[PDB]
Amino acid sequence: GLEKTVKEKLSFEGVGIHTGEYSKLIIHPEKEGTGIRFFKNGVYIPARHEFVVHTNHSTDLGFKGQRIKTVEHILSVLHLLEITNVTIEVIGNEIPILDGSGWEFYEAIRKNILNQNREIDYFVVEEPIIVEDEGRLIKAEPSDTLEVTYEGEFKNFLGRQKFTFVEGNEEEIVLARTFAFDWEIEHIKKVGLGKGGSLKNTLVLGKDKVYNPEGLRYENEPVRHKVFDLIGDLYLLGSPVKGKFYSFRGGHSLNVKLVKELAKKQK
Ligand SMILES: O=C(NO)C1(CSc2ccc(Oc3ccc(Cl)cc3)cc2)CCOCC1
Ligand SMILES: [Cl-]
Ligand SMILES: [Cl-]
Ligand SMILES: [Zn+2]
Ligand SMILES: [Zn+2]
Repeated sequence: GLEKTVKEKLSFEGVGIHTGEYSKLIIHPEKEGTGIRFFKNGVYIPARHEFVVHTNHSTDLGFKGQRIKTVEHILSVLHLLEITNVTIEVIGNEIPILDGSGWEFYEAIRKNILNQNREIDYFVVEEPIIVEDEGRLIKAEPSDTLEVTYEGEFKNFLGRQKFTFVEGNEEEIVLARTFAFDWEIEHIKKVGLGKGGSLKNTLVLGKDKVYNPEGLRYENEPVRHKVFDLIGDLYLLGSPVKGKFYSFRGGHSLNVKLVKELAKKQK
């Protein structure tokens, strides 16, 4: 497809799920060859794996003392829409979580796409690779289309679930929300995270219970969300990606490990 930017500046704002602080974003159009980058306090932070500074419970980027938490959801939306040139100006320390999904970003950006003059140079996975960490595994292999499967093995009523995204089915993952298990919330708070988390932006589950009165958006909403997170982390390769991926229990740390291995291989 063609390289794309946005037709005009787009703004979003709200609390961040980890910092609990209110932040604002301004998405700026950019010319061909710019890539996706964040901008904070005069510093440009490219949306690339070299700038990752944290991967426990979110993917965070930094450069020159400026950090931005929780980039995975906005990057996943930009990857799905194949927006390739944009500056995401952040006034604050984290991307707003909004309702926990990519919906508000997706609906706004999709109506404001500007096609540009050259075609995208995709990051094309050249050969099969497997990355692993303590029972968690991610495999990547060649494909002319982006295809991403996530399989979960939950320690509650959900049990085993799998979901596969293929191109054309973007609408099936952009409404799936971030989620948390009630038994894990104390740890998240104790490590200085989850300060903005609530039932308004997170699907919270117990061993048997669903805390959210509105329930699940889909019976497999958590694995749809994990596919969505992986698509955001894959955009840290620095170009939209063509490959077939399978993640068994992967999280941001393993997703970033895969990206760094693929980037090294194809240097
Ligand atoms: O979506 C994600 N990454 O993008 C995950 C974020 S984990 C995460 C867990 C809990 C939090 O705080 C909360 C504190 C209290 C409440 Cl009531 C609600 C939430 C905040 C964050 C989930 C999928 O696995 C990868 C990590
Ligand atoms: Cl941690
Ligand atoms: Cl994680
Ligand atoms: Zn932790
Ligand atoms: Zn997420």
